[PDB]
Amino acid sequence: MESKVVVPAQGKKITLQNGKLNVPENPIIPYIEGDGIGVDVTPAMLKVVDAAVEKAYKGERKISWMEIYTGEKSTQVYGQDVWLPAETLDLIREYRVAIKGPLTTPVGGGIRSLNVALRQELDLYICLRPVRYYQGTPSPVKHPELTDMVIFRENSEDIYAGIEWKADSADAEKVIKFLREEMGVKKIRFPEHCGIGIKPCSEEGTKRLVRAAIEYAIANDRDSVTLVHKGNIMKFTEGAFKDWGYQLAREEFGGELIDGGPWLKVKNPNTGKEIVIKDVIADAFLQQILLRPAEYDVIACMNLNGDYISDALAAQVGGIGIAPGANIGDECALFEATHGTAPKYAGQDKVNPGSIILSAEMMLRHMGWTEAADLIVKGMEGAINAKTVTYDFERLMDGAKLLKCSEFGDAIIENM
Amino acid sequence: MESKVVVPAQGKKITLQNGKLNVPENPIIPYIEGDGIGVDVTPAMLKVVDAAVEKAYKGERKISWMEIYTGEKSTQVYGQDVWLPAETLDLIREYRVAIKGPLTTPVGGGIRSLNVALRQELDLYICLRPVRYYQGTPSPVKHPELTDMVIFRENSEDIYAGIEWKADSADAEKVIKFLREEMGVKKIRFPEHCGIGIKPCSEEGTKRLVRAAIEYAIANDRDSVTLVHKGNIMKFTEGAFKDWGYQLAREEFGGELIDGGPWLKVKNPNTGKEIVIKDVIADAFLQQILLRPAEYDVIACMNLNGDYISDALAAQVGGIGIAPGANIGDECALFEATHGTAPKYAGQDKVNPGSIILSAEMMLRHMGWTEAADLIVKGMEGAINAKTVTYDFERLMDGAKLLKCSEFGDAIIENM
Ligand SMILES: [Mg+2]
Ligand SMILES: [Mg+2]
Repeated sequence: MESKVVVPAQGKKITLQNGKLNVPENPIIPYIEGDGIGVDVTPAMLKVVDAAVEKAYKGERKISWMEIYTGEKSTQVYGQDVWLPAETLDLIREYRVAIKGPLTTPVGGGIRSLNVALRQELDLYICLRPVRYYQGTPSPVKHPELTDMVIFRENSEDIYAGIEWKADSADAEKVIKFLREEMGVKKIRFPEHCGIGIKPCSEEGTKRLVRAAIEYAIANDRDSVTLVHKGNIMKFTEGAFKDWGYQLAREEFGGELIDGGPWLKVKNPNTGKEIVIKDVIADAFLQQILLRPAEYDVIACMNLNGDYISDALAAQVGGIGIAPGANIGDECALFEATHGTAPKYAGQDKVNPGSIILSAEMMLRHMGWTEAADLIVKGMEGAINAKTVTYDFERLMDGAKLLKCSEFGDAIIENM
Repeated sequence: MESKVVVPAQGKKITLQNGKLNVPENPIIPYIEGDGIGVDVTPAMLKVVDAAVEKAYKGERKISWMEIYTGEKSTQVYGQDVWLPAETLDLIREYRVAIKGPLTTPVGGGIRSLNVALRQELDLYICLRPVRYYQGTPSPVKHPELTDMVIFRENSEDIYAGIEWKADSADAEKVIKFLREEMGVKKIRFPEHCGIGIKPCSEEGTKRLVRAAIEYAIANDRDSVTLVHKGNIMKFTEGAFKDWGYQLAREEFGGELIDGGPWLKVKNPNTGKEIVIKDVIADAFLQQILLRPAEYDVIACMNLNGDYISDALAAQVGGIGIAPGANIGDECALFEATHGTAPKYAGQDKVNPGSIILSAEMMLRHMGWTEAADLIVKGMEGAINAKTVTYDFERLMDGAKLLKCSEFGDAIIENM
């Protein structure tokens, strides 16, 4: 079968030279519509982004959107069982920057998360999830405005590697035999009818993630980088991550001991600000983000903890449905709606397009088109403050004007 | 060296017959003082518990406390490097019910968590952490009163098994070689300078935990049991836990499909109430406890997720320092202060003894001395409502009378 992707007539491919993006005034940007409500949120995103771009650069710049496939629609386009075409992986890497709506993975076919598949296949080792409060957002906590963090979640290793064997399977038995007999393992409480999973954490995987986190704090003049881990129980994976992260701060960024330790100060080479590098045990951290959110800023953590932390933080600022996210690697980046596919509402034009729209904001910023990105943030802030919102917000507040998904995209534009 | 434990002259040992505790009117109860602030909170607990017992049973019953050791004090008593004497394990199992202050594990000697050691050595497979709101407690959320859950955290397996090898170690290389060469593993992103951890989840470990959770919901007429897991990524450990938990509900408790699934209804054989058995993915759950706390009740989950969930829930109800906890097995039980040792305040009589006191409440209830247990809850409720509290609470409120740790124990008694 031939590619069903149509490369835009007008439009030029973004290139990368010396680790820096070279973006034309007419970049071709691949986008995956997304399953379920992607059908509602993606069009709203396309419209909002084009407006921000038009408004910021007076027509001098324009994105040439190119639809690519993954998920249910992909099976619809490329046929039964083509959930993630090789061409989509090729195209994202080729065009450098892309965006996607939500995706779901089918059950019953032994297929692993398509979202994780994209991340791992493309080596997008940074899952970047910034979490801030938008004034006017109905929140479950008393002071959501104190929350302004940026999560750098390691995206290529940890238990997400997908290395595991089913209880009673011959492989699981093989692995357990090896562990008990050759490794001398005596700690498996119940070796029978036992599932086994492997959790890897490497020096290189950890340092490239933390390096990106510290560079981000420097580039954005943030106040601190917190290494979140459960190293007191998992000494060689989680504790190693913490150790390697502080070691990198010291080796590459001149981090030096604060008082008697364990924290370090890294001087911002551009503002002279001293960035604090510290660490918090993961369970305690889930308490600290609620109790002393003002003390945290950039967070660097492993894959699973980051999955939990980003979800917990989004919920607390009332942002469960408008949380932006990006998956960034050294050769390309994939921005994404971070919520689910909500099939019950799909096609109804009712869900909140705020998440994919703020992911588009991150995308534009990544492309260096910061004026367009600032217009989207400004639009999002005014629409929400205007209390002209979608049902998920409206139902939690008084005096709100209920808007459809499409209408909220307009409201964002009306507020740029 | 001879035991330094002194068995109480008066006092009788609790026995177990047919899985049911036989508690004398003069039970001997072992207690570990605890490191750091254990020095402050344990005496307050001893006094409060004796008062509740005296008041409820008019002198007919009385606990004969027996001090046993673990932690820093143990090295002080039994000598260098005796952090957890074998006799403490023997005594807890022998006397069936015990309580402990906080403990910390030394770093630099390759010693694993002493708290986890106790749990695993004694096969206390249930970590029971109930979380409710006490009116008057300063909380970070708007509606903490909506939170009333009971966490059944699996305590014997998961990554807590302590099976791992250090990056670059010969064993780690040995394990990785085996994985790639004999198991055909290709998913380790960076096989060099790579730490490896093993995560086991068995049918028997999962079912005994979930069985206890469902029996608790029945015995206490709770509304539902939620299986929390990240089975969409960890199919054979976390997904297996979810599958085995629903299977047990069906096989042993007559659970039957609700609507089209996946939830089940289990009829309370004593109240005829239908208990809902459902499940939520772990990251989403950390959002749900904040956003729709009223929809959750008894929670059954694996070791690590339970560590996170219990911490997150305690923080949200303003209970970070008064959260009770118990470690229960088939032959004995160990109740515990659930906070840290806070050495900076140790010996100052200033920290909140509420956690170990509410763990003592759970202890008394476990012994079937529910009247005494109800007196402690009543005392805790009146002291907190009276705004006569320790600094950790007082500093967060207006119009509070600041009390020392010892004085707050009195306030609890004054309110029984
Ligand atoms: Mg997630
Ligand atoms: Mg914990």
